[PDB]
Amino acid sequence: DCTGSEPVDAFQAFSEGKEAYVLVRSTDPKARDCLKGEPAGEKQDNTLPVMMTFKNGTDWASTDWTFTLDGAKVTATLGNLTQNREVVYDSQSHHCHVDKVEKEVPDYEMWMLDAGGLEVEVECCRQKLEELASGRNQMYPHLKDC
Ligand SMILES: CCCCCC/C=C\CCCCCCCC(=O)O
Repeated sequence: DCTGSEPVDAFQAFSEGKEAYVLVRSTDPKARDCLKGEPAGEKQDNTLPVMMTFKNGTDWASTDWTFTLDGAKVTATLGNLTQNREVVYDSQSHHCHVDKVEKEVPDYEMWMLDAGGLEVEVECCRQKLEELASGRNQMYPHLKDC
C-alpha cells in the first residue's frame, strides 16, 4: 500500500506461469486491441513459451512468442522481432504489474490478471502507471469489444 513485490522478479510477476495477464493501459499508440498473454508450456531453464491473443481488426488472432527471463527483465522474440521489457512494479500478490518497454522513446504498460485482482493492488498499479506515463497519452486495449 503501495509497496508491492521488492525486488521485482518477472517470473513471480507472471504468477510462476500459472495465469494469463491482460493489457489494460499503454502509452504505445499501436497497442493491440484486447491483448492478452498466457503461458503455452513449462519454463525450460530461463525460457517460457507465451501465446499472445488479440483482435486483428474484427477477428481474433494469436502469435507464439518466446520469453527469456532475467530477474526483472524480459526479452520477448517472434521471428525477426525482439522486444525488451523490464517489470518496474509488481503488486503484493502478483495481481498486476507495470512494465517499461525499452526503446528510443520508452513505453509504459499496465497488465493485470485475467482472473481478477484485489482492488487495492489494482489501484497501486494504476497509480504507478499514471506516475511513469507523466502527461503522455494512454490507450485502453481491454475496452475494444473484447
Ligand atoms: C505470462 C504473462 C505475460 C504477460 C506479459 C506480456 C509481456 C509482453 C508481451 C509482448 C508481446 C508483443 C505483442 C505484439 C503483438 C504481436 O505482433 O504478436
